[PDB]
Amino acid sequence: IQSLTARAPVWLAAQDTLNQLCEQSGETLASSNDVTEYMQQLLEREREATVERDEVAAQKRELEKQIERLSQPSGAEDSRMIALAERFGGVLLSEIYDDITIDDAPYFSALYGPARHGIVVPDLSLVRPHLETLEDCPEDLYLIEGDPQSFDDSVFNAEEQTNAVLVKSSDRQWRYSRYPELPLFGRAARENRLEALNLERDALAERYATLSFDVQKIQRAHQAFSQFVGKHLSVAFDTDPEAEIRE
Amino acid sequence: AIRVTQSDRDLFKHLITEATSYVSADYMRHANERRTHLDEALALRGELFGSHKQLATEQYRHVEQEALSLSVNEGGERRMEMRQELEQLKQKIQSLTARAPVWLAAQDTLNQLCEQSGETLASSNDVTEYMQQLLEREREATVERDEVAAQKRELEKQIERLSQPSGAEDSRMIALAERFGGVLLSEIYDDITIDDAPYFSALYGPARHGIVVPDLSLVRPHLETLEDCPEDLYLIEGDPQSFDDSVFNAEEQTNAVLVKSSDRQWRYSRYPELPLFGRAARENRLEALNLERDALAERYATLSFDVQKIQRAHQAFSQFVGKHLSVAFDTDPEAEIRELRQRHTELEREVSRFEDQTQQQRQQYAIAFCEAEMENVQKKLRKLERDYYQIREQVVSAKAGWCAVMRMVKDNGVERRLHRRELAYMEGGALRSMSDKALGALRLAVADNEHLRDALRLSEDPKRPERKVQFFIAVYQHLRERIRQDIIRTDDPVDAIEQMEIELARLTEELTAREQKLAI
Repeated sequence: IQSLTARAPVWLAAQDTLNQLCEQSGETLASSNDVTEYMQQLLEREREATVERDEVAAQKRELEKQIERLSQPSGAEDSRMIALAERFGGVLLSEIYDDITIDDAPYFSALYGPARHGIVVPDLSLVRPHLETLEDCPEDLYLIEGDPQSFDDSVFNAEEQTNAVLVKSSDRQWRYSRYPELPLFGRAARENRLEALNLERDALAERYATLSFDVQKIQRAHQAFSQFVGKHLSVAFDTDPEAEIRE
Repeated sequence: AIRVTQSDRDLFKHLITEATSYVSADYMRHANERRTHLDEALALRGELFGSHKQLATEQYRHVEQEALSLSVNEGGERRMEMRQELEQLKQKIQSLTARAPVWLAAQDTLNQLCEQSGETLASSNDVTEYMQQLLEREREATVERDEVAAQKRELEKQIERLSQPSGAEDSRMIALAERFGGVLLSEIYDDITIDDAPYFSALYGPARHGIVVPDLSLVRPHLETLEDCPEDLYLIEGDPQSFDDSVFNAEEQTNAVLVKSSDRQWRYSRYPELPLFGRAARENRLEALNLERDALAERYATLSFDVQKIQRAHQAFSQFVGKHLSVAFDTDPEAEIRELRQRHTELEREVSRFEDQTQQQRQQYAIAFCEAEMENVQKKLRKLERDYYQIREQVVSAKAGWCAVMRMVKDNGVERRLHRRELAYMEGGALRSMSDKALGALRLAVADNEHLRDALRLSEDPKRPERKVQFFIAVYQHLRERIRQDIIRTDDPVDAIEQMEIELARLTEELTAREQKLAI
């Protein structure tokens, strides 16, 4: 009886913690080996939930980058283009076409092709001395000559076709552009599309929040089991002393 | 957000703890008091009844060579007492002996397992501490090997993206080059030197991917028929077999090229790397990616091996605590067995002395007061009977209140929150100490509120126990109103603590960094 009495309180404390722990989980534990196998299942759920979390994170990053490209001032390769626009006596072409309607936007975007985001500069010889200094610029910079305030349609050997445009860029060179949807120019409704993108990104943020919460829950559950075994196994799953003392 | 949640968690966690301790300790003290009352009642009842019948029987009776026996009866009993003690001592030695090889095996495998581990073990709780450290390290290792596997998947995806021949080329463009007399431009300059390749790629710009068609008469009729083609198709006129320099008014700058593309149009480009021309299969890049992939594979292999080692050590410890923990770190039983052998010897000497002494000894040797005293015991019986009567009223009256408290407590408190059954094996002094210190904390915690303050005030009369549980109920309801279920859903605050903890961890993780800072 003295031995059982000395042993009892430790076993009782251990049992309370064990009951709380297993009830906190869906599965009921019965032995040391059982607890270990539950550890392993917990690890597998960690490493699955984390993969979904990371993939959703990748989508969210892509969405923010896409939204950000359409932001300012007239959405373009804004990193250097604004400074490059003022360092010459020119104006950004996409900014000149800020006001165009949605109906002509796809046509113009097909027409100008890669040069949509070039700069208008009426001489193009004043840049020739400056040019050697351009070490910080997009890998392909486009320059056009004309009046920035009342720029005339750049002389293109253009030719309209069904839902596409043909152009002779140079002697022995032609480009053929198909009408895109939701273009660059006409940056009035392109705010409409970035509004759609904001609506899209809201859902990704919500879903990512839930997934991160789940991962944290799993991690803390593993922490709880580790703390438990650190403080608990010495008397875990042993026979009940109340019964034997009563006997 | 982290600030607000921190404040809420601190408040909940402290107030709930003090309320729970203050209430539960008193509850258990009452349980123990009732047990003591029942024990006292049964003991005094037992001896009262027994003495009563004895007194009745003694009243009925009341109304109605020598040294050989003593010397042999005592001597024989003494040796016999020691015969039984010898058997005990024998049984004690037998128990210690049955436990001896078990202990020795425990120590042996303990030393072996200790040496298998870097850290040295000295106590049971120390062993379990080391075990949880091992689990922690195992979890970290498996996380790292998973990370490396993910990066190796990324590299393998990048290499797979080098579909054909080494670095993917769009087959649709090959079909288009088949549909018009001509050849793909990159296919024409795919073999130019790597030194000049960046220069050429800068020269051609977007037109790098295009078809060399020397006629330009086949396309125009077929142009309106093209729908699957890339959105920006490029075409150039020249001999595919011996392709003359394309018309560029190209002028070479430092690490860049300038091209007068058209009237009123110049195009400026800088030198890239991985040029579309001069590919030569760019096998060197494929091999650099293979080198990186193989480095990742090797790192993954090492981490997998390490995790396997850790798991094996874990299983060893699980088995040990499954089969030797009961005897781990105990002392050597042989010393105690030796001591009991000395006791056997003295016992055998004493047995010999009594056997000899009894042998020699047996060989040479071979009412008015009772009534008066007993009537006072009868009157003692009467006094004891009224004492029993008092105790009995105490017991029944106490149960009447236990009934009510256990009726009200069934609002989930008794399940495990108030019934802190650990406390049943403690004396009342410790219970009161805990209750008093908990009350000291509560007075400060509850200082501002008035409802809770009134309830706590009412609770401190020992003669009305249900008041304390009512105070507990007030606390729980008060907390439930403050949960702010916009972000939390559990109604039980005690369970809500875990959700506040999770929120703190997640918010601290979101706080990390973005650093994509660049603007006008």
